[PDB]
Amino acid sequence: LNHLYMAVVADHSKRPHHHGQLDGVEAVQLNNPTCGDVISLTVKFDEDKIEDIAFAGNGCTISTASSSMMTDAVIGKSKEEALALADIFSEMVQGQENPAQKELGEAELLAGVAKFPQRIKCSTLAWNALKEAIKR
Ligand SMILES: [Zn+2]
Repeated sequence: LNHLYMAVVADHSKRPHHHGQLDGVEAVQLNNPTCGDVISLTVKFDEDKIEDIAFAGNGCTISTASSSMMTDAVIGKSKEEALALADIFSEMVQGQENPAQKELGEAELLAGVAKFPQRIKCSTLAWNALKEAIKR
Protein backbone atom coordinates (compact mmCIF):
# COMPACT_ATOMS: atom_id res chain seq x y z
CA LEU A 1 0.00 0.00 0.00
CA ASN A 2 3.12 2.26 0.48
CA HIS A 3 5.24 0.98 -2.48
CA LEU A 4 2.87 2.84 -4.75
CA TYR A 5 3.96 6.08 -3.10
CA MET A 6 7.56 5.55 -4.20
CA ALA A 7 6.38 5.06 -7.78
CA VAL A 8 4.30 8.24 -7.65
CA VAL A 9 7.14 10.36 -6.24
CA ALA A 10 9.63 8.76 -8.66
CA ASP A 11 7.28 9.47 -11.58
CA HIS A 12 7.10 13.13 -10.69
CA SER A 13 10.91 13.43 -10.49
CA LYS A 14 11.79 11.37 -13.56
CA ARG A 15 8.84 12.35 -15.81
CA PRO A 16 7.70 15.80 -14.58
CA HIS A 17 4.19 17.02 -15.31
CA HIS A 18 3.64 20.37 -16.97
CA HIS A 19 7.35 20.40 -17.94
CA GLY A 20 8.95 22.81 -20.37
CA GLN A 21 8.00 26.45 -20.87
CA LEU A 22 4.91 28.26 -22.16
CA ASP A 23 5.20 30.51 -25.22
CA GLY A 24 5.09 34.32 -24.98
CA VAL A 25 5.06 34.14 -21.16
CA GLU A 26 7.72 35.87 -19.03
CA ALA A 27 9.08 33.10 -16.81
CA VAL A 28 9.79 33.25 -13.09
CA GLN A 29 13.19 31.98 -12.03
CA LEU A 30 14.31 31.28 -8.48
CA ASN A 31 17.00 28.98 -7.11
CA ASN A 32 18.54 26.69 -4.48
CA PRO A 33 18.19 26.06 -0.78
CA THR A 34 21.96 25.56 -1.16
CA CYS A 35 21.28 22.14 -2.68
CA GLY A 36 21.50 23.54 -6.21
CA ASP A 37 17.90 23.48 -7.41
CA VAL A 38 16.62 25.95 -10.05
CA ILE A 39 13.28 26.58 -11.76
CA SER A 40 11.83 28.64 -14.56
CA LEU A 41 8.11 28.69 -14.02
CA THR A 42 6.03 30.24 -16.82
CA VAL A 43 2.43 30.84 -15.71
CA LYS A 44 -0.52 31.80 -17.88
CA PHE A 45 -3.62 33.51 -16.50
CA ASP A 46 -6.68 34.01 -18.74
CA GLU A 47 -8.97 35.33 -16.02
CA ASP A 48 -7.89 35.70 -12.39
CA LYS A 49 -7.43 31.91 -12.72
CA ILE A 50 -4.43 29.96 -14.02
CA GLU A 51 -5.09 28.97 -17.66
CA ASP A 52 -1.84 27.00 -17.91
CA ILE A 53 1.54 26.39 -16.21
CA ALA A 54 4.94 24.92 -17.06
CA PHE A 55 8.37 24.50 -15.48
CA ALA A 56 11.95 23.57 -16.16
CA GLY A 57 15.16 23.48 -14.16
CA ASN A 58 17.48 21.19 -12.24
CA GLY A 59 17.22 19.66 -8.81
CA CYS A 60 17.23 16.76 -6.42
CA THR A 61 14.46 14.14 -6.59
CA ILE A 62 12.50 15.94 -3.89
CA SER A 63 12.60 19.34 -5.59
CA THR A 64 11.63 18.15 -9.05
CA ALA A 65 8.87 15.96 -7.69
CA SER A 66 7.56 18.94 -5.68
CA SER A 67 7.57 21.26 -8.70
CA SER A 68 5.73 18.74 -10.79
CA MET A 69 3.12 18.12 -8.10
CA MET A 70 2.73 21.87 -7.46
CA THR A 71 1.64 22.36 -11.11
CA ASP A 72 -1.02 19.69 -10.83
CA ALA A 73 -2.33 21.29 -7.61
CA VAL A 74 -2.64 24.87 -8.78
CA ILE A 75 -3.68 24.63 -12.42
CA GLY A 76 -6.83 26.68 -12.85
CA LYS A 77 -7.07 28.11 -9.33
CA SER A 78 -6.65 31.81 -8.38
CA LYS A 79 -4.02 34.25 -7.08
CA GLU A 80 -5.60 33.63 -3.70
CA GLU A 81 -6.55 29.95 -4.01
CA ALA A 82 -3.10 28.98 -5.29
CA LEU A 83 -1.57 31.16 -2.57
CA ALA A 84 -3.60 29.40 0.11
CA LEU A 85 -2.37 26.02 -1.10
CA ALA A 86 1.18 27.32 -0.98
CA ASP A 87 0.61 28.25 2.61
CA ILE A 88 -0.89 24.78 3.23
CA PHE A 89 2.08 23.04 1.69
CA SER A 90 4.64 25.20 3.45
CA GLU A 91 2.92 24.45 6.79
CA MET A 92 2.67 20.76 6.07
CA VAL A 93 6.46 20.51 5.49
CA GLN A 94 6.96 22.00 8.96
CA GLY A 95 5.11 19.17 10.64
CA GLN A 96 1.61 20.71 10.88
CA GLU A 97 -1.55 18.60 10.75
CA ASN A 98 -4.36 19.92 8.54
CA PRO A 99 -7.21 18.13 6.66
CA ALA A 100 -6.73 20.71 3.94
CA GLN A 101 -3.54 18.92 2.81
CA LYS A 102 -5.92 16.78 0.78
CA GLU A 103 -6.32 19.77 -1.59
CA LEU A 104 -2.62 19.50 -2.44
CA GLY A 105 -3.25 16.25 -4.34
CA GLU A 106 -0.17 14.10 -4.91
CA ALA A 107 2.03 16.82 -3.31
CA GLU A 108 0.48 15.53 -0.11
CA LEU A 109 3.05 12.73 -0.36
CA LEU A 110 5.75 15.18 0.60
CA ALA A 111 4.46 15.52 4.14
CA GLY A 112 7.55 13.49 5.08
CA VAL A 113 9.99 16.29 4.25
CA ALA A 114 9.14 18.06 7.52
CA LYS A 115 11.52 15.47 9.00
CA PHE A 116 14.38 16.67 6.78
CA PRO A 117 15.24 20.35 7.44
CA GLN A 118 17.58 20.67 4.44
CA ARG A 119 14.75 19.30 2.22
CA ILE A 120 12.11 21.87 3.28
CA LYS A 121 13.49 24.45 0.84
CA CYS A 122 13.92 21.78 -1.88
CA SER A 123 10.17 21.18 -1.68
CA THR A 124 9.01 24.83 -1.36
CA LEU A 125 11.02 26.24 -4.28
CA ALA A 126 8.29 25.66 -6.87
CA TRP A 127 5.62 27.02 -4.57
CA ASN A 128 7.59 30.26 -4.10
CA ALA A 129 8.17 30.64 -7.84
CA LEU A 130 4.41 30.41 -8.04
CA LYS A 131 3.91 33.06 -5.33
CA GLU A 132 6.07 35.41 -7.38
CA ALA A 133 4.31 34.57 -10.67
CA ILE A 134 0.84 35.34 -9.31
CA LYS A 135 1.99 38.55 -7.65
CA ARG A 136 3.38 39.35 -11.13
ZN1 LIG B 1 17.19 19.98 -3.21
